Amino acid sequence: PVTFSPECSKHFHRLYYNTRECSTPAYYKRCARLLTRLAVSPLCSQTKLVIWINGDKGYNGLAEVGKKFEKDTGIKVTVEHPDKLEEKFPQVAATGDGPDIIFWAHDRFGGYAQSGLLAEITPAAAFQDKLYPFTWDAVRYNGKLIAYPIAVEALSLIYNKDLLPNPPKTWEEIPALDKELKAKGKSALMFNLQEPYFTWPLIAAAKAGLTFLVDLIKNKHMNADTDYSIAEHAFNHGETAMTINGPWAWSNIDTSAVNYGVTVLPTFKGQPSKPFVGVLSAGINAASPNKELAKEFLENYLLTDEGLEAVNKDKPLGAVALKSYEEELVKDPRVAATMENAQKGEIMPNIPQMSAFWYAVRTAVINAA
Ligand SMILES: OC[C@H]1O[C@H](O[C@H]2[C@H](O)[C@@H](O)[C@@H](O)O[C@@H]2CO)[C@H](O)[C@@H](O)[C@@H]1O
Repeated sequence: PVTFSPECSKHFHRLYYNTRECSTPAYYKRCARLLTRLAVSPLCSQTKLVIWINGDKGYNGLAEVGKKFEKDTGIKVTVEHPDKLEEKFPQVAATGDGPDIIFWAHDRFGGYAQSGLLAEITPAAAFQDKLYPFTWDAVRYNGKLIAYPIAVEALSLIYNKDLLPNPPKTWEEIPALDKELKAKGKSALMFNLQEPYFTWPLIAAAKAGLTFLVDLIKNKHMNADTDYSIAEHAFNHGETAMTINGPWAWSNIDTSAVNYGVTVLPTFKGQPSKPFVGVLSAGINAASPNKELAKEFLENYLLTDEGLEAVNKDKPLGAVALKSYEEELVKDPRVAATMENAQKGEIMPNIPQMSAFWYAVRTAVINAA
């Protein structure tokens, strides 16, 4: 099954009947030239959906869903994961270089929608009843829905059970636990310091929290240069007892054979760690020629139990926004911890200046080194 745009036939029949060069035998060579150029042009290629998703999510699982959508409709589906896609998209979507569907945490999506780059989505009232209502409220900008909520991500504390059978309950006791582990050739805690998404849970429980984090670097309990790749390698080789990450990382820990748990983030000054909750969402490019087709792949293929499961087997989503699948998924204790850290945190805003917010928080952490 291969589906083409209806305009390709229209252009092709108009090219034959309406052309003087196709009417008389003297000009049949021009007629063939013109028919050949149209035949190879993009308009007469098979209709495709391009999807952008971050390279740490289950794009391989998402693509199997796309191959089923192609088995049922002939609309090819191409999933890509270009780097820094949340910054390539606004530079590229007005022209014809953007995807038909973009996946990102709901917070970048306000800047896009204010710039007119996302189409307003049209779910039925019945379809919306299948998702948790606080997730629709996150993908709403100026009273308009601008994306489909996929998953609810929050950071969790992840600990190696062989090195720390009981994870700490407070941040303030991590120095003491580090001194013990360092004697065993280990360390207590590594996590990505280069992304403010990861430090904010501690800053938000602002002056004293960033201080404690700085006093952790200064007392040699952590390294200022530790980024995502450095922390995951240390944890997945059992060189550190705790890390801070989200559900996407569970896949790589299963293969390393670390006996790991997932639990609430430790408290600071007696209060819960308040991390930023992002709703992973699918937005439809306002420059897409197949907006309606993108609505059907998302409402009828992805956002069903089977579709979310095919993504989740690749890289776990954590807690999904679809109620039917979250009542099952939440029996898993890892997802329960994620839902606990989401409860005790705050959902991030989707203002257009959010990007500048993040720049400020990133730069304040780095320069505090
Ligand atoms: O670095 C700040 C960052 O925070 C959030 O991004 C997260 C994202 O939600 C997760 O999917 C993870 O995979 O990537 C980021 C952390 O490295 C915001 O959504 C994003 O706008 C912001 O840049």
